[PDB]
Amino acid sequence: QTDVIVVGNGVLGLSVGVEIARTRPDVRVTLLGKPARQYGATPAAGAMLGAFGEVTAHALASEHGRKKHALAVQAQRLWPEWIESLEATGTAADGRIKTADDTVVLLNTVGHSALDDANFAAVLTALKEANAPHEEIAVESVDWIDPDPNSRPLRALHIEGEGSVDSGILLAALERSFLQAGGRLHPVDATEIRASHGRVEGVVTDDGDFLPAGHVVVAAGARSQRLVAALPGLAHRIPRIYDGVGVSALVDTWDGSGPATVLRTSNRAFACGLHLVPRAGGSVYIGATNAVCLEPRGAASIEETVFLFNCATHQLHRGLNGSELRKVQVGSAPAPIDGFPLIGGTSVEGLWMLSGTYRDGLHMSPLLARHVVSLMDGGTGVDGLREFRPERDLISAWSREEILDDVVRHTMATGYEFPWRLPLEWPHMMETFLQGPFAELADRLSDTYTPPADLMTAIMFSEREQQDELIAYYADVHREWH
Amino acid sequence: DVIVVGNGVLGLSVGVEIARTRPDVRVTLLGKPARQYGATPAAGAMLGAFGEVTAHALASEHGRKKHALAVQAQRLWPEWIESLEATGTAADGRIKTADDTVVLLNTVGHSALDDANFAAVLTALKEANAPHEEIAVESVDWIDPDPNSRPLRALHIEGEGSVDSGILLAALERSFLQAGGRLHPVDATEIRASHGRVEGVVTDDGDFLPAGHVVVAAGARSQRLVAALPGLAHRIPRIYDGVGVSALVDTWDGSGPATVLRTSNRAFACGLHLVPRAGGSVYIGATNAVCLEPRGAASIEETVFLFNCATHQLHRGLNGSELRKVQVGSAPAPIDGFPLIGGTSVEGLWMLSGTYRDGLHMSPLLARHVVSLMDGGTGVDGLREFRPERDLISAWSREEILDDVVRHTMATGYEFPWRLPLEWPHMMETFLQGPFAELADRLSDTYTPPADLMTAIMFSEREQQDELIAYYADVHREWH
Amino acid sequence: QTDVIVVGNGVLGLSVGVEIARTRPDVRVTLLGKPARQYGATPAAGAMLGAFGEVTAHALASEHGRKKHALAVQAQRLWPEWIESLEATGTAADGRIKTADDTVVLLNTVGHSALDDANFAAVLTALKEANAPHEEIAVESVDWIDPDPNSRPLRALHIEGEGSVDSGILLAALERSFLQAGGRLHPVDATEIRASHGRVEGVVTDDGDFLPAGHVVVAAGARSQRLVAALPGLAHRIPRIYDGVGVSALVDTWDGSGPATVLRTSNRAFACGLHLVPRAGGSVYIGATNAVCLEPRGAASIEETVFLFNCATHQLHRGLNGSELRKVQVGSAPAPIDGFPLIGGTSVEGLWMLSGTYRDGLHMSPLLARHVVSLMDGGTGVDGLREFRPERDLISAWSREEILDDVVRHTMATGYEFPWRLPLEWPHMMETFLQGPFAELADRLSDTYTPPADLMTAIMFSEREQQDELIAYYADVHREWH
Amino acid sequence: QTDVIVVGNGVLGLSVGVEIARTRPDVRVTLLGKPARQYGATPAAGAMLGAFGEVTAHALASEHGRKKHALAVQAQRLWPEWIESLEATGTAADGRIKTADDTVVLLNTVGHSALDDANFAAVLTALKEANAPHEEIAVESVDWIDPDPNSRPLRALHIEGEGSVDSGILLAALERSFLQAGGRLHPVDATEIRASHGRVEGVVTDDGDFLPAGHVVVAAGARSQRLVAALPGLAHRIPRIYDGVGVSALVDTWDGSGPATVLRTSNRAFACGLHLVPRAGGSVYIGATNAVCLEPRGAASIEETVFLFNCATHQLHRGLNGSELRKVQVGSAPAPIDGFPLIGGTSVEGLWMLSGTYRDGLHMSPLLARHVVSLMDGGTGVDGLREFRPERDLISAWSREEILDDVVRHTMATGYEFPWRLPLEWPHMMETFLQGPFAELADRLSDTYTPPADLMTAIMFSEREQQDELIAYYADVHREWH
Ligand SMILES: Cc1cc2nc3c(=O)[nH]c(=O)nc-3n(C[C@H](O)[C@H](O)[C@H](O)COP(=O)(O)OP(=O)(O)OC[C@H]3O[C@@H](n4cnc5c(N)ncnc54)[C@H](O)[C@@H]3O)c2cc1C
Ligand SMILES: Cc1cc2nc3c(=O)[nH]c(=O)nc-3n(C[C@H](O)[C@H](O)[C@H](O)COP(=O)(O)OP(=O)(O)OC[C@H]3O[C@@H](n4cnc5c(N)ncnc54)[C@H](O)[C@@H]3O)c2cc1C
Repeated sequence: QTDVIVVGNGVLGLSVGVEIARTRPDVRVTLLGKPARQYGATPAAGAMLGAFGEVTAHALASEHGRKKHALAVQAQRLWPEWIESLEATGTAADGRIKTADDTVVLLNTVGHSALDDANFAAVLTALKEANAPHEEIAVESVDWIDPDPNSRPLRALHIEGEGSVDSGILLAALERSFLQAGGRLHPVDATEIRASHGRVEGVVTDDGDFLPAGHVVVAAGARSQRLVAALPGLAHRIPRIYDGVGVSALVDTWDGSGPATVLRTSNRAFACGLHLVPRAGGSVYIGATNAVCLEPRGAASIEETVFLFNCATHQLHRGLNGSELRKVQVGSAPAPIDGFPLIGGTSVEGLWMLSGTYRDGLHMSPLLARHVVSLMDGGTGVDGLREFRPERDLISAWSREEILDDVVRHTMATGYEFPWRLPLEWPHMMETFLQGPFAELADRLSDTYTPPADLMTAIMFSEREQQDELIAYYADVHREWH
Repeated sequence: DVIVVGNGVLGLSVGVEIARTRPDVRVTLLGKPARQYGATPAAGAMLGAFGEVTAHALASEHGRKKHALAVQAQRLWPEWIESLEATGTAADGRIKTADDTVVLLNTVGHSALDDANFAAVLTALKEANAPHEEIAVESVDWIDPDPNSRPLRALHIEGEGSVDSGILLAALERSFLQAGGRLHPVDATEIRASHGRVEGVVTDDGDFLPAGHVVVAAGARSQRLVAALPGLAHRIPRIYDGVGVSALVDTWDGSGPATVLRTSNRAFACGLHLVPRAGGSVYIGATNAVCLEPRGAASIEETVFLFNCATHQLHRGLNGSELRKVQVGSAPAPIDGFPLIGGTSVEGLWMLSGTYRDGLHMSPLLARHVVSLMDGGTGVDGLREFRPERDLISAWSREEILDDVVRHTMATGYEFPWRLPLEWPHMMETFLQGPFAELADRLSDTYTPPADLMTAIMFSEREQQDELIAYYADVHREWH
Repeated sequence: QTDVIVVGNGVLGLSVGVEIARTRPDVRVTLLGKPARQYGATPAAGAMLGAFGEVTAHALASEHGRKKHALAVQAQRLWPEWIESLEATGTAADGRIKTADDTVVLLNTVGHSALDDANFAAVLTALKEANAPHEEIAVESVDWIDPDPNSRPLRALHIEGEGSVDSGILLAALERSFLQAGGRLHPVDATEIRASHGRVEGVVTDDGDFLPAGHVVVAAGARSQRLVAALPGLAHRIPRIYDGVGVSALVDTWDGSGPATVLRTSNRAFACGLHLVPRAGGSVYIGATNAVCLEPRGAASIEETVFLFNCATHQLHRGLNGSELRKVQVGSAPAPIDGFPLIGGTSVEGLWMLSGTYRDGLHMSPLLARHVVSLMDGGTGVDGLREFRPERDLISAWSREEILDDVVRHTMATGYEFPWRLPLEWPHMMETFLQGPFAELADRLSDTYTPPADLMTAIMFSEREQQDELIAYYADVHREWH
Repeated sequence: QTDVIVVGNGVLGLSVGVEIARTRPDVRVTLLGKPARQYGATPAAGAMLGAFGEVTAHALASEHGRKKHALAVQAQRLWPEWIESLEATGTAADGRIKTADDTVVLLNTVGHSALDDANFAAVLTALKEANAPHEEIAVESVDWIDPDPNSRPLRALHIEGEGSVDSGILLAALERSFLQAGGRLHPVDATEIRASHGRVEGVVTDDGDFLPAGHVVVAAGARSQRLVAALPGLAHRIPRIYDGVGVSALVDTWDGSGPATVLRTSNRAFACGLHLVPRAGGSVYIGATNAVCLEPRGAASIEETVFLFNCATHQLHRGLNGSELRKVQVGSAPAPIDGFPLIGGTSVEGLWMLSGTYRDGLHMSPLLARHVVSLMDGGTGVDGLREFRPERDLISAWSREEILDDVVRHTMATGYEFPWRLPLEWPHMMETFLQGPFAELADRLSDTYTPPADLMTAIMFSEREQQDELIAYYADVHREWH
């Protein structure tokens, strides 16, 4: 066959499906996945087209982080034409994909200085380096916000051409554009990829059927590694992906109003963030908690919903307090164990992977789609996506020392973001007594690999058995690659 | 031919008792499976009698009568449950979720409510010779509060428990069908009557159903439906929406308490409680807010307040537990604070509504009462004051209500709990008294809304206040 | 006699004493007052040489306020030579009057946006209009501060040539400079001013003695009016002066360190402010609460000490938490009932008044001294200080409406400055329910006069009898002047 | 006559001085110490005559603790006659020593359940076992208190015949009674005790003089050991006494009122406690913080004053917020390194010690005085005070394991007593991460001795040099006694 199967019906699967169908009208492109989209990140995303807004001091302090940021800047440049090309297969009545053009980043004191002050400076620096249109503005000039004075921002940063989409209208427009270009939707799940003599044959589905193909693209979010790793000798060659459980909410505003821009903070403790994405029809999206879980989870915790609502009502708009909760949304950000995406070719001919995009995969989608389509066509794709090839040794983007400083900082930030009220001696006490146990965990896990902070905290508070299983995993990966 | 309008616990309870007692007569029950604004699905629910006692309630004749009826209702529940589970099988689930209740006293609230109400509960238990014990907090199973939010006193009440409201509704429907009842899943738009007699009910699909008996148990919609009939607009007390929020939570470890865990009733009939459920679930409730217009969704504030209280005052483990569902229902909130139970001036027209925050518990007693009246009996003796066609009851002086509304307002602060400069509470007490006194005087020379409704009126639009002055004036004309 | 008696040994008394003795070597100048300085504002002041730092939006919005600011800029220009002239009468071991040259103004969210944001903008505006040397700086570049992250500043403003003095070393240097110029210190209190046929004869002291003079200058701070008002028909001709009771503290720092600049916020609720003034020898000054009292009070309340210490440890330096409290200081800022100073001549020949300087009298002292000395010598003194003649109808600088908005704003600010944690509906509730009672008090007090906000809140929470006595006072003043 | 010198003018010195002068008309008794009473615990104490009020679960669980409680009950029986005998040397105008007969113990949730709930139960148990007159009462029936509802007590306990004295009037009555019985007050400090051939010769004073005597009693509070340890080979034979630095305050109440009983909580984190002791003349005493310091400190920290005032205004009476602060008091509770007093004879003939009474020495004073005076006369004194002889190996009353559990519990209690507001996961996190570092400190300090919790926390947060000096001290004590 020259037949192509895309495994997964999130934004990444459908984006790659659309680019393949449009570029090869000769070939049959079939996309698998069910309308339920169980643990789907895409439906739970607002979503922000985050590039400059996603900048942290920590990210920009590694080579691997500066490459990710560069790819996000490149992805930003594709969004206007990509949206035009998707709305062109529909009519006015289908709804607009774009919900805002611009973003305001707010700096308030409801957080750690060591994250929020460092990250605001890093965002300003990255905007100036990339010659992006932006302005530091008076907080008084930010429309709509009505924070608690004790939670108010004292600095604000307007970013032009960094906006948001309605993730639901984007999915509808992707499906529509996929069908329009000759794509076929088969609403079942893949259970197994079949390959022999180093070549893909096709995909077994969960109804027992077998679909033949010479090209399989895996974009099954957090299930992508488990699916490819079953193939011979790949178990320790594809980096593990965990579930980044994220909570968000849809709220009908007291008066039907909403902001004209995205409103956000910089990224906060363990990739949690506060943002408000505008929506049509008197709705706003608020997000977003993040927690790496070693097993999948389909429901918000009490703590996640309380923290999200408390931050939005104090830091963005007190009017949200009396506003109607329409929906609490939960999705799994695919969380790669080495903190970097899995994009491109495998050692198996015709087998491609598009996954581990964590908290910015929706934003990257048009760039990642174009990259994989160029590779499949004999091209080189996008420069700088080379380090993120799916079949690799675990990347070490930071020293153990840098990560141990980060995990303690982020731990303390869970306190300052609450915000807590404690005796002034207690924070220094906890900083000192956290360092030892995290240093001991990092040394015990592996001599060579260190999990990034988001994952290290989940491991710190996991069962002894789960820690032991990870020591074994890290050891098997060292054997395979050294 | 009997038509019951409404498919809540009250409608179905009366439907079941009619169908079982008069196999001769044809009983049709209206209402849709969606149960829009339905209180019953959002209730835990507690079989609250002693737990529902407040100092304020026990200080009026009307309050002492309500409490006595709640004690009487408690005695019916064991046989009523047995009679409803008997029409089903093991796989249908158990209606009863706990036999006993623990009342906790903590400092996350106003002394003027929580301390007074705990004493009142203890007093009422001793007066009724009810089996109970003040116990050491250390001996309360399961709870794991924040030390700063922990209880220092606890009260075990035997034979005051809880039901799964969802399994009760399923068992009522099933028992109704089994006794010959007919479920027609549409809403009533209009009651038809002429020459002082009910003819039947127009449905929202355009149809007309004839009957010589109509029982209105449509919760918070009950008055709006009967008040359309000639000269009844100012003879049936208004019912508003007591919007209540609760939640279903899957516990971190699948565990749950063996008893109900609760505080006494708090600001504006809000309360904190945990009702056990089967299958590693717990129910937590319950906020209350009187709204002049219906509302079908929880506010952010309601969800945050409910979750914050449960995680700090009951169990910190609930913080990491999975939210399965946020529930919203309308407690039917009668403008004079008392239920609407019994006959009208229109022959064959009965009303069963305005049961606010205890209607589920009362349901078997209220059902038996209305069925006895329909059969030519006298029903239950002290339900007489609550006949639906009446002048607005005045159970409290204006002065008592103005003290209550200021106390409850201050309690919204202490229940948060707030942290403010120590001069600010006394400042707010002084500056709240004037505006509430001015509102009560402006509303009517004779009627005073109870606190729960007065705060909703205080913060409503000028037009909504003016419409209520007109309503109160028209009721004075009609009855004096 | 040509003899001069100065009644009062605060900065104003001693400053005028020094300027009289130096300008008229012919005349005998005697200065009364005890070393205890009971209710003395001067010893309790840090003190800041505030000009740009004292700017508020409210001040810059009136003609009266723009004049006060201009006088403060003029006073600033006198301080270098005035200090040189006072240190010249001493030796190396006497210590330095000047403790800092520069001031950093900090903006944090531990307060009302309606005061702190407006006042920070007003300071920046006034600096730019005057072309005064200043820089908005990164908070990270502010030396020494170590705030609680949740209480930290996000903006900072360096003002060159706006500094501080040790008020205690200034008093010692003024006494010494007074003696050096021929002055006589008589350490007793005046009980009575004696006058007949419209001329001063002298002063009865509290030891029973009588001192004759043809010139008496009253600079007795908050006691100044009570002393002159006892003279015939003057009870309702000299505006009342109340006690602005202010609390500050001297702290020995954990490590002997201190900041090189003044550190301050803009003025806050009811003229409270948060500041740290450097001192020699491992000490710092922290201030300063303000509360108008209708009766004098010589001791700090619990609330004042807790509020002062809580603000300094959270907003300036957590190290102050473990630092040793050396002294709690209480002084009476002389609070004139119409909000303007009492400077110059009376209807009684040879009777002068120098008082009602509230919260800036130390900074103004060299200008106010020179002004009164020029008037006594037949000159015109400083232009624009003529409006503040002590014998006057109560000035009305603000509409009743402006004052009622101010008092409600400042009342709400006591909450945000705490800072309080409240349900989000409660602040709007309190704003609404405060308006009525303050409007009712203003109407009941007088048809013509309105007390400024700082005094109105003290009257609101005073006894019924004290309110009634003020209605009578305001009525008697209307009779006297209309 | 034979010469006796008492070194120290606290309650213990003067109590022993009074009993010697009255009992031994043969001997000439001179008592040293200045009216300043530098670091004096006695002037800073309220003070409560604590017996049942001082009971904790920890105390009642050891033989040593049940003995201390029994001695406190015995001391209580002496107070009525002792007061009668001291007031008899004065007149009506000298003031009453006794300020209350009864005590109310309050239980609120502003603290750790593991201390406050356990201690309230232990007090109730001890009262019932002794058949002591007491009643658990309704909180509504407690006179005077007006707490913040969120900080209010939910249980209260009236104890009859457990009261309080004005420590200042007790000191004045002791001095007066000492003079009346033939005692001599020499207001200077001892610098050195002189001894040769194993016998005391006398005392060198800080004015250079030498006073001869055959009997010297050291009751210099926290200076007692430093003074005796200078004598040959005694540096490691007399257990070190550190400074239990305690802060209290005198407050003039808003309305001149006060409670008729002592109002207290049980003892809280590191022997801090909250109490109100009635005083004459519209004053109340509030206390009392406690912190073991390795060096003396004569001034309150900001933290201590804020914590004391915050607890009293919220938990006892909101009226104290607007009340006038008259005095912040600091004293050194003599804190023995092994947690037991130093009472009786040394290896040096005529050298006695009466010290290390920490937080209950004022209550014990008449019993301890009678004991030492009986020993000096050839008697046996009080049975069970013999084990507290000053020249001893450090006592080990508690396992290392018991102390490590206590220090973690008390550390957590500093949080709950604040009270803090934190995310709900944080307290369990802090409990886990505190255990290791305290266990590591205890192991490193000595193989044999473990400091009690109050001292262990001070050592944990001391300088490396101070920890090393204590390892050396503990090692030298092991050498000396094994
Ligand atoms: C959050 C919450 C918690 C509570 N907890 C408790 C508790 O623990 N214990 C307790 O005893 N009580 C509790 N209550 C109170 C109790 O739920 C109510 O008092 C009682 O259930 C009211 O019953 P009802 O049948 O009158 O009303 P509902 O349950 O509201 O039933 C009325 C029904 O009529 C239907 N309807 C409306 N209009 C029409 C129409 N035109 N035609 C046909 N049908 C119509 C509605 O859809 C609805 O299903 C609680 C209430 C709330 C809100
Ligand atoms: C804040 C606080 C509250 C307390 N509350 C209570 C309570 O309610 N009830 C209770 O029973 N106990 C209480 N105590 C404990 C009690 O105060 C002490 O146990 C007791 O006062 C110790 O008496 P003392 O005479 O040994 O020491 P101190 O009272 O310290 O007296 C020692 C004296 O010796 C002097 N001195 C020092 N060096 C020399 C020298 N070289 N020569 C001469 N004199 C010297 C000192 O200046 C001082 O005056 C409290 C303690 C504090 C600090």
